[PDB]
Amino acid sequence: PYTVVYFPVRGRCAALRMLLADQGQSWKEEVVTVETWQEGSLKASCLYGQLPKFQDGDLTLYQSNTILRHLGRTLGLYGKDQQEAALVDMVNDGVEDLRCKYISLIYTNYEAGKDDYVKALPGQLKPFETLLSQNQGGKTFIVGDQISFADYNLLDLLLIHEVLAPGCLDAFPLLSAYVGRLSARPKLKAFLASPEYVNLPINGNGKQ
Amino acid sequence: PYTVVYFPVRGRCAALRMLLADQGQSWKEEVVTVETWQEGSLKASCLYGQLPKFQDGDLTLYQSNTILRHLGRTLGLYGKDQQEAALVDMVNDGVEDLRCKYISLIYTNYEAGKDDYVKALPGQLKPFETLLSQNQGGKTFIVGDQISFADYNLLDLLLIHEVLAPGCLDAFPLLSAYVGRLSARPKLKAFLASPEYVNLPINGNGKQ
Ligand SMILES: N[C@@H](CCC(=O)N[C@@H](CS)C(=O)NCC(=O)O)C(=O)O
Ligand SMILES: N[C@@H](CCC(=O)N[C@@H](CS)C(=O)NCC(=O)O)C(=O)O
Repeated sequence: PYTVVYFPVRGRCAALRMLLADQGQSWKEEVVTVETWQEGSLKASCLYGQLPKFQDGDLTLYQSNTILRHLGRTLGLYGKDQQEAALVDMVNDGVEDLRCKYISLIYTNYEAGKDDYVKALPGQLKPFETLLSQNQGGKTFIVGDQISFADYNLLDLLLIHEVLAPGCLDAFPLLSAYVGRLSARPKLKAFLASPEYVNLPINGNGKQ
Repeated sequence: PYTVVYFPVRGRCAALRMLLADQGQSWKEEVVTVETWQEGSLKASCLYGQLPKFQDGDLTLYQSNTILRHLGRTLGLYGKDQQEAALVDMVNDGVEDLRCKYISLIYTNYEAGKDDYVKALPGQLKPFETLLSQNQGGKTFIVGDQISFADYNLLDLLLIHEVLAPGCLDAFPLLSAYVGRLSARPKLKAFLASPEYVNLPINGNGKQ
């Protein structure tokens, strides 16, 4: 089946977990403590010396976006055709870009850079609002009329930014509605309310 | 047909260009000067306010990796099956990770951070050598026995690092052979020797 090896944080596994849960998939969580990580052996065996590590049967994957694309490809959450698959990629790459900036802030200069980051946020979120406006008036998903792996990734990005900058989505009616809508999907809603998700910190350094 | 809108640099378009050329595809280059960029209108119309911008018929794409995956998907350079597609993704994500560090060095702190970056290089390259060692002894491609978009992306990464740190591939027989082998592919070889490629700077700030 599936197994996700990660530290006890939502971080880069939040989206793939939301995906798995919403899609009714079963998976095993192999929690890696800082102690175990610092020992060195596990890290050494990781392709790029990092987590998450994912296992689908005997297929071992690394890279959160690889895991997302894999599940998307195998679970049919990658568009209806090639054009949509490309658009799904375009959205995900955008999410990744902002996620990297977020991570940089959180771990590199939260205190000094938070204000600047927040002033810049609107411009970083606008693209997704625009994508939504061009897709059935933002009444469905980020791309096409079926959910994709990019949706879960974008939803997580939006959720964590809501924590970082409460109200940041107020200026974006489509994104706000979108978040409320996806969060309301039965299985996802249940997962987001579970201790499994709720009792895990967003990041590893206690900042958010 | 195809059209790539970018600044007159290899940068993030080098891999997709190598791909297009090696695959015998025809494409139009729409060069964007710093003057034109600074005007503001073009940037404003770009989804994430950045280039490259790519056009395939009336399909407009943004994000270099999206373009790479799109061409890979439509040109059959994305693995033979889902398992390979995932591995191809894992390689590309790794390449992207190192490319971001490279770009950060080049534009953020070349002078002060070059030495540290270079000492760290071996550890950053090892994963690709390992991937090669696990795939037909590195006699073929990065994943499987057919070329993928990740190959062009990895090749570019290796080529630019050779310029940054001459000899960095000496400790890696598989990567070295791999570079020599792919660079020898007829169409690619011709492209790499063309003014189109040769007379374009690797980066926009003149560093490399
Ligand atoms: N590009 C990778 C990044 C992975 C990453 O940054 N992993 C961090 C935690 S989220 C890690 O393993 N840190 C431990 C280390 O680098 O030693 C991905 O998307 O999975
Ligand atoms: N994640 C994007 C990054 C694009 C990017 O960084 N573009 C730069 C040049 S390589 C740019 O457009 N700079 C101009 C600007 O940001 O205003 C991609 O992979 O295409």
